[PDB]
Amino acid sequence: VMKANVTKKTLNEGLGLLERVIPSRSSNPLLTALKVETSEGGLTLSGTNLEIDLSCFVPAEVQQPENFVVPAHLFAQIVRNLGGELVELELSGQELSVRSGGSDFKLQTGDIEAYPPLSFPAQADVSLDGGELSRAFSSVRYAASNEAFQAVFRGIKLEHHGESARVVASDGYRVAIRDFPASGDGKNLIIPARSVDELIRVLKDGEARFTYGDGMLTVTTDRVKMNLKLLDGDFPDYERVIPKDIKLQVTLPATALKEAVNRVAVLADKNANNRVEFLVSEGTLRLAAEGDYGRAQDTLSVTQGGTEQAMSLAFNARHVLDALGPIDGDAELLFSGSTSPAIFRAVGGGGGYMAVMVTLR
Amino acid sequence: VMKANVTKKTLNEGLGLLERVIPSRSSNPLLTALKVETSEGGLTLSGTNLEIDLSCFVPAEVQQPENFVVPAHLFAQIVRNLGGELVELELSGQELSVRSGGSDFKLQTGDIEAYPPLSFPAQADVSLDGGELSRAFSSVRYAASNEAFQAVFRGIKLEHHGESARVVASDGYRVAIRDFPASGDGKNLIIPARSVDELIRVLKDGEARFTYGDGMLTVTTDRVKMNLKLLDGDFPDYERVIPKDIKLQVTLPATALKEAVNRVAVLADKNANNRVEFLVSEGTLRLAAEGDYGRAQDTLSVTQGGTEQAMSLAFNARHVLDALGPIDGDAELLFSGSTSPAIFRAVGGGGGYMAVMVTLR
Repeated sequence: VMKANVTKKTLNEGLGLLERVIPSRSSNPLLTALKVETSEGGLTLSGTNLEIDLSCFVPAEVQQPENFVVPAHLFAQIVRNLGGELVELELSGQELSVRSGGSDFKLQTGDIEAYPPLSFPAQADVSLDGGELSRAFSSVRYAASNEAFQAVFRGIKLEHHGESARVVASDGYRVAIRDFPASGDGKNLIIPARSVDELIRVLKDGEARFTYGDGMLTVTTDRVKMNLKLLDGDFPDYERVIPKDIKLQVTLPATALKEAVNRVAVLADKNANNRVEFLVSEGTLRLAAEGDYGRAQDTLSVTQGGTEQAMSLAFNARHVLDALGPIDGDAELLFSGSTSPAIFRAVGGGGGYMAVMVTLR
Repeated sequence: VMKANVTKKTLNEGLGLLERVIPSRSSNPLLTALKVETSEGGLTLSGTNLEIDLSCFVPAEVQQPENFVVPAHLFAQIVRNLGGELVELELSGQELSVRSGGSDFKLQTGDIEAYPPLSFPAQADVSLDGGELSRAFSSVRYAASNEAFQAVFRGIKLEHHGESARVVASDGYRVAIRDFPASGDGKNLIIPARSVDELIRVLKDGEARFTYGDGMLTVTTDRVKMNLKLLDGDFPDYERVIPKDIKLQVTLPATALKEAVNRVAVLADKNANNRVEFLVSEGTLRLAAEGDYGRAQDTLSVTQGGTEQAMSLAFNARHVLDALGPIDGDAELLFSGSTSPAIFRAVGGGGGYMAVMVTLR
């Protein structure tokens, strides 16, 4: 019979990744299954949620390899709860045995013949660092909206520029951009935002390889392969909504600003777009909000420069916090005018991140 | 005008206790309010959820003391978010100012005149150690059920026995008991289980004083005063369901047993009472469960004694884990028969805790 010896730690890692993708509930009885393919070198764990496919390799010693399906979440739970560090798998008839020390678990297996063949192409069309790509994704993802009229804005654009690459998200008004190092000569892609979320969960430091397909992308890392759909169309010209006529620059500690926006926003009305006023004057930034319960003000010392010495602006506090999220150390706020867009970034644009914010009307 | 200076740490502690009791939403507009009473020595924070009343004293420096009401959760949230270590309160008209460092918050106060006078009687009728009482409560609370036919079983019985006291909870079948040290003699009481939960949240090491009332109890500690209802009726004779004829005793590590029951129970049927089979023989305990998805077994080494050398029983795994919760180190399991009740306790009954468990049909 088929028998495999595998490390619990490694099997846990793979199953943890797959259980977050595979649905726990479905009217399709096989959609909740994990497919396990065995060969000499180890186990390949795979599944789908119909928007992405995921495969993870787990090194193992296997005899008499055979493929099977089991309920993904139950199997992950059983393995997690096992006491020992080394796991024995055995497949006999329609029963998977999962053993470690005094523990002996049996799972009924499913209809492997009815589970779809999942194919992951390998051609290394582009290569970049997965950690760089993941942190870039995480820095811009908030700006994409599934509800935008333009379908393209529901995804994240990836651009290649030789020695570097860029990811961009937007709703047509706010924009988030992060530039990062790339081994870079590839094509522009638009990745669905929910697929970026899955990518973030699997990418680690080290090389990530892209294989281009027809309306799809395959991303391969150390041990993981993921299929995802790509959006059609050209991402819009976001450069046009980035302000270049800056009148006022304010520099201040990022953490103080985040904590000040957070605390003041509690008194903004439940829905007047979480309104927060920014008043720059005399080397200070005052934040103000007001609603039915009361009113809040917080005042911060800042360094200010430019052709205006004072400015009053209104922003969605939640969007402010979204935009500031990736900024650490000191923030630089660049204002084009009291009712026109602003840029938030780290000092000098260091790290490659930039947010464009619109004011409330 | 009224003005108070208070440490943020101490104000946070008091507000944290009150916000747990005061509802965050109600059709009664004042029920969600915190009452704040000021005097020279500090602030008294009070409120109600209609089942309990709670009052907490926070030391502060106050000028021109005056009372007011404010929304409890909003106020607690504003204070938590403050950046500095000192809070300044100021009351002018219907506006409470809350200030720390660069932060200045204004809250609209409510109709203090329409907030009920809450009264906390002081007569020290009995005195117990709050830490002992809290740990006893926590050891038996799980056994009480709000869904029991007999209203008395929805509460926790407190019994006085001179230098010792006892708390007991039950659903008429399972029983949890903890004996603990008591300072002098008192009245037997039945405390509603949800009020025990609130008491657990406020009790600390040190003295807790009881003031008896008509169908109610007031508990006073260093920090707080709490009013709660008491249940009427006679707590039933739980002694009669405690097995006296023990045939088999097994001793083993409580943590190993908890982890084994937990892992095996995953394969019990979604509702056959979380069935786990216990098989004792030849110095081992084997746990087994089985359902539609598969089957599980775990085996543990135990020490064993008594008139029977082997026994097979079935238990609700959830009730097993409830019963083992308070046991640290070695657990002693005492069986009266394959389908009659069992006792779970620490070695020798040490610590004063005992659980009585019924078997499944």
